[PDB]
Amino acid sequence: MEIDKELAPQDRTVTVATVLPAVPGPSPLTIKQPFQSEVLFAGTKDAEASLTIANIDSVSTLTTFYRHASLESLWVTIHPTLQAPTFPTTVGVCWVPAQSPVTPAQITKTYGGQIFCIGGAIQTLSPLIVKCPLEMMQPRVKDSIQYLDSPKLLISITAQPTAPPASTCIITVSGTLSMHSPLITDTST
Amino acid sequence: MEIDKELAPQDRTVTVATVLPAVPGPSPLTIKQPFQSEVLFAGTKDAEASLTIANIDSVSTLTTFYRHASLESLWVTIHPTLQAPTFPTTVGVCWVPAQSPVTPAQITKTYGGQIFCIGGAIQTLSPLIVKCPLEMMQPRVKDSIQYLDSPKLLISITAQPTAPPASTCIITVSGTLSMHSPLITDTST
Amino acid sequence: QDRTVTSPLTIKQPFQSEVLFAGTKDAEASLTIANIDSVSTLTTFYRHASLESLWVTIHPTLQAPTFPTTVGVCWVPAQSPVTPAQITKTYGGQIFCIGGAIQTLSPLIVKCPLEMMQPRVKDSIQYLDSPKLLISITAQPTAPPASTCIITVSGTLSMHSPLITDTST
Amino acid sequence: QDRTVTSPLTIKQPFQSEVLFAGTKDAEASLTIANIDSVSTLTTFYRHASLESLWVTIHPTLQAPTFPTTVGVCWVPAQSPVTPAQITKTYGGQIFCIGGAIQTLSPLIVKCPLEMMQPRVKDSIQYLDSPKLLISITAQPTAPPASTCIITVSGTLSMHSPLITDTST
Amino acid sequence: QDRTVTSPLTIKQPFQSEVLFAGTKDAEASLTIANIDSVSTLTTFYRHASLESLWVTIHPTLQAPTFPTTVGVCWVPAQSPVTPAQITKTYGGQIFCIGGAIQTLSPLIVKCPLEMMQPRVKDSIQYLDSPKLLISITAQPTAPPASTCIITVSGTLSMHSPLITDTST
Amino acid sequence: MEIDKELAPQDRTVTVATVLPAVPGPSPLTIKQPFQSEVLFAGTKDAEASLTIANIDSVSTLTTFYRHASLESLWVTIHPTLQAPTFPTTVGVCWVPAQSPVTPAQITKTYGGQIFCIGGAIQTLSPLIVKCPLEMMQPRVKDSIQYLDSPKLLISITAQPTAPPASTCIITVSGTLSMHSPLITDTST
Repeated sequence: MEIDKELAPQDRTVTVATVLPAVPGPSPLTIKQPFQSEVLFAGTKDAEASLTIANIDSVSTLTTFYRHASLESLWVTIHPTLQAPTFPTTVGVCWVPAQSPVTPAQITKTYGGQIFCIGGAIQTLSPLIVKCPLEMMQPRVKDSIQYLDSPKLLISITAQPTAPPASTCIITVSGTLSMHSPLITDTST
Repeated sequence: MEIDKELAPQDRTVTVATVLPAVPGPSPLTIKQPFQSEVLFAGTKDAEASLTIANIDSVSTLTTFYRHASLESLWVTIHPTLQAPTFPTTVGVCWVPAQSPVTPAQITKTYGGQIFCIGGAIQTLSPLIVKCPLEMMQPRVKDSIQYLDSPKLLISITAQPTAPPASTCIITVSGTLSMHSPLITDTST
Repeated sequence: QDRTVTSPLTIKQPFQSEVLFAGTKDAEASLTIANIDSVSTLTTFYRHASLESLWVTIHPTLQAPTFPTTVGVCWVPAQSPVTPAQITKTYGGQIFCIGGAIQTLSPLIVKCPLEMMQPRVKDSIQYLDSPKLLISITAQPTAPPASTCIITVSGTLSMHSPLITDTST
Repeated sequence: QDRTVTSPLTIKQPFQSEVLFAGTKDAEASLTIANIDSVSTLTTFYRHASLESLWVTIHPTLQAPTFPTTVGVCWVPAQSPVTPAQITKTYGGQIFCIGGAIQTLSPLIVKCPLEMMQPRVKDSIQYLDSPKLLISITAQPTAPPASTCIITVSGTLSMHSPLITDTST
Repeated sequence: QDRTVTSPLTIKQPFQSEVLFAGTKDAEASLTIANIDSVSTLTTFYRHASLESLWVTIHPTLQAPTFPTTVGVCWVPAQSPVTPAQITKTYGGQIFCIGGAIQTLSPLIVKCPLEMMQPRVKDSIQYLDSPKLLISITAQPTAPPASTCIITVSGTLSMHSPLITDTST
Repeated sequence: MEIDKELAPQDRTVTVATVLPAVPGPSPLTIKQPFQSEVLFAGTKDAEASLTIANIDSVSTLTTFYRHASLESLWVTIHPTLQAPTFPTTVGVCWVPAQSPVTPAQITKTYGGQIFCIGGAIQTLSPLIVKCPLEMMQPRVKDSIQYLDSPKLLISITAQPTAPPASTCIITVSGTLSMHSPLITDTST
């Protein structure tokens, strides 16, 4: 009984982030909200992607009525589709604090930066999963101020020269949120 | 000796569900009924499916003679057929409360939802299994009231561009019901 | 009349309501005693109501003797697929010959197996397995002047927790 | 209705099935309730099934009054040599006059003496002394329009141990 | 059905035997159930036989409705001077109107007061106070096609101590 | 050091069988006899198979001189031949009590029912083994009476559209018997 997911863990390093602590007072309640959003749909045309988890519409939508929200768990998944087999394609993944000057074309020049060969060869199909190291990141996704070391995702796709009819893989980002403190706004809608 | 069945477990989250409390009286007789019913037969044409485990034949018929039925174990499984090798196929799966407004066309936008690449000689063919987290669903598949958190199954299937002669895999749902309190009905058939 | 096992101040209100007048024309009837006049008006001032006793009865009448009439009843959980055209196929099955001509006798009774279906006829939620009655009259081929019998439903309700409605009328 | 002495999760399913429609033509019937529709479909998903209660009933109907009809029943161990043409010769013997014309009344019942025959209607082995019913209709010399009565078999089953069959339909 | 007080392996065999077929001609019958077919054949292989239960029954039939028929029964100690022409004069007295026309219903039963007469129907000695039945049919003045009813005797025997006879047939 | 056999265990459920116990007396001696019989030789033409282990000639032949015999261990094996590689084929297996109304075309509609893709893709070659659950069956293969819940095997083969030159796999049934009590018959032969 083996698990259908496959892991390619990103190299780590000790890096604490500055974070504002709530004013002395009565602890407020708190819920947690899970989420999975689409990031990319590559395979056909060479394309890169560099998004800041802090602003994914999914997150945007959930934290809507709370003034405080942090990232419990976060991570990217690469799901090879029915094209991945016939169209091996290169994929680059790298979690970097939104406050880092790197671009997707520098994945392999950045410490964590990884390169994958989604599809083609033997065993090149189980969905990949790269857990974002909030340990190194700045998990504060919504606060009293706007932080900078917030989690940012990088992606680089090197499509086949003779492109596949359709996308070879779907790239989603998932995680769980932990938010609290109501934002006294208009709830009319 | 390894097991010919690989499982891809859906990520969960703490989510309770209320449920009609036991009516005053003495414990009642009860039975458990296992079951497996075909939900899909694809690989040949793009097609999605969104059925409520609460109403699938095997269940639909087993509960017919009781006023109450609860799911002991429940899970969906994909069996690649002899076409699976020649025709890699994308299959998406997601368990959500029958009360979730989610459509299979948006599985990858729903927390749990996952998508697999069943097929392609370049890799494994063991039956994939996605056990429905009843911890999250509303296990009461049949009762005195009409709960709505009841388990619902989402499937999405993108077939090969140049479809295979026949289906590349059979998608079935298995489980065990715990029923009791006979429902007066016509047993003629 | 069969078998098969498996703090708030409350009151008990007995009742009987005419459910069907027949014998003059073949006819099926599938009513859920959970909504019959009496019950309706009785539970009107409460939020919780359950059946203590429940049963159907057919009062043979004057015509009964001059016009034999087949009549069937069958108690069933409102959440059940059975239809009147199939009573003797059901467990609560039961058929009669009301006014088996020159017959006479008190009205036939048919205790509803409540220990076999949600007897809460009124609550905070909407139940399904509530008691539902199935009638099946098949009048004489040559219709009678009036009805050969009166089918009524009698029972007792256990209610409590006042419902803040208008008590005008 | 007579006398003469001598761990696995189970459920209880009640039932009633029309065994015979008669009154229009003399006829004998010798069925083994161990195989009647209801029972058949009910035990379908188990490997062990036994009878909790069992009895036959005759529902006099509309014609009953206009066409007296002799009808006989007799419960007997399926592994018994008796035939319908000889009911009153048997202990379970019992005869009626269904629709004794202008009669009427609920249907006649005849409890089967289960404590007198293997009530296991389904098992790992094939039993013989299982319950078998004997019917014996002798219609009016001048046939009636329709049947004078409906003979049904009602009972409760005690089952358990799922049988791995197809639950498609 | 009345009142008035005052080691060896055994088995119990139940039974029913047709004692009389009538309704077509006035007739008296005075048989001692101690010697009826069933009993006869049953006690055949024992030396000691006693009655556990015993009673007479009349199965109204098809003709019953078209031909009312007076019929009388009376259980009496075989060693008793009473005759059928005098049943209502006896304590076990009992009369009916089998096929009281347009009547119908199960067969009439008449429990024999065994705690009132030697129930040993077979023994080492010849008893006298054994159970004896008295029947008294008085058919319609205008005879019916067939018999209006069947009079049978049912009971249970308690036997023991094998009788060394031929078990060929 | 991995084992060349591969296992695909059939879903179980609690189901006891009625079984006659020997009359009070002196326990008799008992031997055990192993056995492997051919069941099917598919791959070339679509074909099904539904046999009752209780009457396999192999069993028939062994229990020949004993009036009592039960199934110690029982199971099916699918051995892909030199054709399995080039001719992926579908196989359905399901153990069901001889007293169950199911047919091989209903494998996937029966609780245990499994579907395999013998050959073609990667790792689709090690011999499969489906152990019959005597736990659920009626192990009594030869007794004082004839039982019904005896073990029965179901098989369904979906051969390649363009059939292989020869069979793609050999299907055998194996097990060990446990018998005792001599059947006083004529041993002339």
